[PDB]
Amino acid sequence: MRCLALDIGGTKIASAIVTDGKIEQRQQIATPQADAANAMHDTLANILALYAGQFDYVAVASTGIINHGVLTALNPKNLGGLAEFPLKESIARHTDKPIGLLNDVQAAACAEYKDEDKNAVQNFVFITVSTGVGGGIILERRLLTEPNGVAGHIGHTLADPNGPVCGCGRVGCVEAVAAGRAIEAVSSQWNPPCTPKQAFELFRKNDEKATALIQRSASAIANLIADLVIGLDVQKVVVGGSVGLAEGYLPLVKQYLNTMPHFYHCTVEQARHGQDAGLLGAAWWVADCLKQG
Amino acid sequence: MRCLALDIGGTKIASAIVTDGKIEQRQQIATPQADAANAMHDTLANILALYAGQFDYVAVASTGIINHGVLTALNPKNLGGLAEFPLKESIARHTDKPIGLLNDVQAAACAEYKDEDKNAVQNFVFITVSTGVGGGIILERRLLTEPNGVAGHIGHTLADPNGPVCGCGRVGCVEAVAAGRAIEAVSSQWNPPCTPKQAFELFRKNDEKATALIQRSASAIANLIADLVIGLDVQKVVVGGSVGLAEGYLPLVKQYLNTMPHFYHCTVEQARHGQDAGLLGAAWWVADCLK
Ligand SMILES: [Zn+2]
Ligand SMILES: [Zn+2]
Repeated sequence: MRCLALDIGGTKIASAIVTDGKIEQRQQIATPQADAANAMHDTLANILALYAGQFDYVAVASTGIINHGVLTALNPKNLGGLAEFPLKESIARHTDKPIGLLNDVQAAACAEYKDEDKNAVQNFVFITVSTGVGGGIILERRLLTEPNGVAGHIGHTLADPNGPVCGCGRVGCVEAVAAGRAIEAVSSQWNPPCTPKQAFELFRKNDEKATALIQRSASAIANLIADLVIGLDVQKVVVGGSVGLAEGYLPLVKQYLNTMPHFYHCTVEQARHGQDAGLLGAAWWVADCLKQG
Repeated sequence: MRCLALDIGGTKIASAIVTDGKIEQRQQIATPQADAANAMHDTLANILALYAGQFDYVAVASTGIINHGVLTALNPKNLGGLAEFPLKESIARHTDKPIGLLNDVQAAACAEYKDEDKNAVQNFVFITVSTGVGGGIILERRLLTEPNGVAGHIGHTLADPNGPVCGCGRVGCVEAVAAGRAIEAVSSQWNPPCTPKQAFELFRKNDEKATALIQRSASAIANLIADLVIGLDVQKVVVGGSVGLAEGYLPLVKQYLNTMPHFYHCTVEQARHGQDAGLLGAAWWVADCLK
């Protein structure tokens, strides 16, 4: 089975043929910015032409939210000229093979899940802690995507009803307490200012103020994990992203989780897939859909 | 098909034959307390005899948690002598038919979902706000139960990291700020003491202190609903229970929810099934599983 996988990001569009989880014929180009909507139709025409006859199906990971084949977002302006872009329709102009679309965190979730023992692990959550907090949720071995592609936006679940206002407008989201943006909102105000990277370095040197800031983030992620375990019977959580993978961070998350009653505990491990997670995860998911009907 | 439906509670065991969603031969007995574990094997044998040959399958709703046919709980001591009771095995002694088990809030969820237009509503949550807070979660038209029957315990998701300690041991659960037990933990300390029922009465008379207490509960339920909408793409939430159905409560929940950004919104409405929700929901779910 030959998959044309596309990974459409904020800056780069990666494309490849994926066969048996193996990547070939890589290309990377800039995500259209000038006349973005018009330009994207051209780009997609170009990509599908370049790979003509090379694929049995198309799988597309994209930042934002996929709502019935259309690119959208909680705040649509974060996508600029691609807000409400008719992604599946534009690709279908150029091929009659099946086309599956998911968002980039859902694709990364699938990349990490494909290597699991599916008999042992059927309820699985990927959390990325980066500039923001994103998630992808797999229950009974199947990714949650219906009906409108929003499932997995667990960065926007409540962390503290007295916490800061989130970028989305809700008071106290996980993302407003735990994300890199949230760490930098505090560390940038220090005298002198520090980046999140510098805050982590001080944390590893036992600076008490920097430690408090990292603990604020890690404890919020621990409480999200506990919610997922008790609300959904999640069995395993994998954590990635620049903050999620920072040295010392996941051990702190797991320390907070383990202080809670035993029925909130689950397997928590670091993400193992890198740049190609979107291509591989999207390819795995669409094939899974097709195999299942 | 003909369903023998059992609803096993902390005080009463109800049984009945359910066919085409209609109940026949409703019977109700006391939940065993003396020598409870031994006694329950007898009770179940008695019930299976009374309805012998009248059912194609058995469906059992129970308080607590169903883990691979065993009756359990987050704190199994809350079940007394029925902790870790081998429920499915005990019933299977007396019949060869299929047996499905789910917990009582999950069954209530299915009772409310059964009447929905399932083309339009596939992601559905039932929340009961009573002495505690419980839930049942349906996604893509199917109830969540795997692997260990815990899914839906959303009363133990976080409401406030600086809130009270929950009965389960976690700090700040929805249940520890929103449930009737949490309302009473505050109203019982008033001078003079008040019950939640009296707190609600004062709330409806614009007593500011009682209003703050009821608002604390409703706001926590609203934030739970928002978490489910944004985390799971839930389309409808139905709220029941003595607190949930109290006059003026759900309007207050919907008022807090509607003040959040619109992408947290969904349909929120009162529970419409009563005492038979466990029997009817369990019968519907097991039939749905049988397909
Ligand atoms: Zn938010
Ligand atoms: Zn709790």
